[PDB]
Amino acid sequence: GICKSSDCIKSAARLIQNMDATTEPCTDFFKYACGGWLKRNVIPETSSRYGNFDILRDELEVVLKDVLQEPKTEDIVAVQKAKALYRSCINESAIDSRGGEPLLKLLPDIYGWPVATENWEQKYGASWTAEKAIAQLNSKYGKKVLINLFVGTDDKNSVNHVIHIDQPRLGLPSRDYYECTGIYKEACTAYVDFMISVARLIRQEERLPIDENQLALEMNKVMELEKEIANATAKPEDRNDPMLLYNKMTLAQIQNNFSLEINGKPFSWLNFTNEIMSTVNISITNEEDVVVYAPEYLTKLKPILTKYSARDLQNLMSWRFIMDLVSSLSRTYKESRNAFRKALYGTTSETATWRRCANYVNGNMENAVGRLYVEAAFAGESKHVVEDLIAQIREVFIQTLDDLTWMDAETKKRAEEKALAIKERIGYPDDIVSNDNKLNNEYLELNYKEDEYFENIIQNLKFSQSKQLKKLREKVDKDEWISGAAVVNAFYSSGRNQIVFPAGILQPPFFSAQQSNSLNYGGIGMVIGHEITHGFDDNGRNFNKDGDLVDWWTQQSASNFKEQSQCMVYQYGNFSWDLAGGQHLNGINTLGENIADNGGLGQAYRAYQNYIKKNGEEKLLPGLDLNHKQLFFLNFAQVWCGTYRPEYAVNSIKTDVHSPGNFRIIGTLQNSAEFSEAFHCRKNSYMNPEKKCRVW
Ligand SMILES: CS(=O)(=O)N[C@@H](CCCCN)C(=O)NC[C@H](CC1(C(=O)N[C@@H](Cc2ccc(O)cc2)C(=O)O)CCCC1)C(=O)O
Ligand SMILES: *[C@@H]1O[C@H](CO)[C@@H](O)[C@H](O)[C@H]1NC(C)=O
Ligand SMILES: *[C@@H]1O[C@H](CO)[C@@H](O)[C@H](O)[C@H]1NC(C)=O
Ligand SMILES: *[C@@H]1O[C@H](CO)[C@@H](O)[C@H](O)[C@H]1NC(C)=O
Ligand SMILES: *[C@@H]1O[C@H](CO)[C@@H](O)[C@H](O)[C@H]1NC(C)=O
Ligand SMILES: [Zn+2]
Repeated sequence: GICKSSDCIKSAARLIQNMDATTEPCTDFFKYACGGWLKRNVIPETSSRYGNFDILRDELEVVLKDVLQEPKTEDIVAVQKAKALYRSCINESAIDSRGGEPLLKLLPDIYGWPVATENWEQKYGASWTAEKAIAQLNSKYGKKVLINLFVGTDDKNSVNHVIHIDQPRLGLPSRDYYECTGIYKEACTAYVDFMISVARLIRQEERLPIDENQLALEMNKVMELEKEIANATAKPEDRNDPMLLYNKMTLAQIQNNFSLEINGKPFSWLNFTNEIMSTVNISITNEEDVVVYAPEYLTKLKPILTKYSARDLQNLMSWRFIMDLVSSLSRTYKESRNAFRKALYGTTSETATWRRCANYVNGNMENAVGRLYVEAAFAGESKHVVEDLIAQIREVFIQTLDDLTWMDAETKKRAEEKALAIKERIGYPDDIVSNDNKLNNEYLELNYKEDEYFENIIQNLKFSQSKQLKKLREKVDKDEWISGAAVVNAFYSSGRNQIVFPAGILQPPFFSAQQSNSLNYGGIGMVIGHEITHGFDDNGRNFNKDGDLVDWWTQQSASNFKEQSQCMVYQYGNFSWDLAGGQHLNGINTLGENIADNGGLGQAYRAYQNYIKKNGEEKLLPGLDLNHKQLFFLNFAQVWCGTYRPEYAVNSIKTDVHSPGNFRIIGTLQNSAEFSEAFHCRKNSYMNPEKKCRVW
């Protein structure tokens, strides 16, 4: 009584080859489920982490290579542009023959780079202002420095767009790096070395005298400046509550309550915002409503920038943009980034060019490329089976509301309302395949030259930013997908109350219409519950059924939610990551994701129980001394088989809101009595602690 189909056999082979049965499931289920895989594999030199997700993504890149590399006589314009963009990206010979000349032509348009200019104060400083300088990088090239001003959705009115003002990203992975001691020292050194390397190459190409001490001087003041900005930014721990983060006020209020003296001139928030919004012929007045997400950061920023000069600021300003462009120039400029890349990611080589390019074209033309990917690699049968699964999971979540003892009736009724209102996106939007006109018009304003790769990417920055700035006065399009189809992930949008499962993730081990149900539920089923539970975690719970930031919790049910979720904070916060140097995981910044991982797996299991009840046991897999309840957990754990480079473990433990894959498995299964039941785990074994956390 065993399944012997071709599809059952591949499932079993993959499961057996990846697992390590000589480990005890109740001592360490990560090694039991993934020991086989870890011993067989080594992280590629071009990868910072490697595992099931990464392999499936590199596989997806191959499909994109196949469909992008050969032009076809039947291609529509939208497709012709993507292939032309791919071909310009992979030429490399054409790119190298241009040296840095594409960058030199661009620097005059961002008020130059003082370290690589001569008499910068007389050329630009005369007609230079913080308002104009920051605005030019924001509105034309989408680079947000010092002050990140962007157009987004209104958290308290998900139909409109509003102007947000938030603290900017930093050159290094996180503010923690700017200690520049111990584990962050090498990264800080490579970063400033990276500055000087680029500054030297530009001056060399401009035939300018090179004063090595003057280079070190200016570029180290840039680091002492970004150190200050970095220390002024808010922690992620202090940005977890969207209610407290949402501070709406007019531009007049901002001028009163958040002034800035920069290079003597008083900063004008009305001149800064109009310098940006004029890029699309839009006028702004002092009565404009603005949402400030980092007011604390703006106040600490006032006495930082009074100290520095227009030159000192612009040296950091342009460096943040040049930082990203050297990779798109000749190999002399590409190489200047090596020591910095290795410090942050551990990688000794750069990803294959065709792999980089396929990803770039997919990231900028995601509907045109999604069309090519689904036509070549996606079934269509799959779309309807997943709808069925999302229906089963959504109901298990509602069903489970009644069993929850820490919520009162009125909060449960409103929790059920939001759940029923969740909008689902499966596979791909049908009109990217059927409506050729709509797709061509998405890219009509774009025109790519094949020998001019650098000019193409600049076009895409301006197009990407111009289209976002134009959204200020228009309503949120509801039909829009939050992700392309050629993506191996899934997403939830609190502003839209929308879960999405692109075609890229609807393949094994996650899902297949031909693999055992125990695997589907433990795979895509757990992912579906995970995305659903995002609408109810420490952040998504603040949004109602329409994407509006509004309290719908009773004082008691809110207080209890915090109480229940504090267990998971301490659990994961007590995990030490050997790869990150024994550092502890940040249980606060990972809470939302561990809630989703724990609720999601719970919802999937109860959906597989409900299925067995209505349908019964399916046949077991060959070569596995495991029943289907144990197969459920095995496949769920094998979704996360992976490992990190030490350099990137240090990076991700600060910047990744997810737990590392190994601790997602252990933390989640430690809180699951059903796992311990399935694997008959002793009490207080490592995988079955008597104290177990639970929110959803
Ligand atoms: C506003 S937003 O929509 O953009 N919010 C993001 C927040 C995180 C961004 C990361 N892109 C979001 O929802 N992201 C999708 C992500 C999907 C899941 C996930 O874990 N995916 C991992 C995949 C991975 C990759 C490499 C590796 O070695 C190990 C694992 C990941 O991406 O790291 C898929 C299974 C459950 C969640 C989620 O739901 O959080
Ligand atoms: C790369 O660009 C050069 C210069 O424009 C051109 O001669 C060459 O044919 C291109 N390569 C390919 C494969 O088309
Ligand atoms: C970092 O910011 C805090 C808050 O303003 C301040 O008290 C502290 O002195 C700053 N640290 C440095 C090194 O400037
Ligand atoms: C902003 O001020 C500058 C003078 O510093 C001026 O040239 C520019 O036109 C102003 N921009 C707007 C949009 O008012
Ligand atoms: C570890 O767990 C204990 C017990 O709840 C808790 O007091 C402590 O804060 C946790 N450690 C971390 C780093 O979260
Ligand atoms: Zn998540």
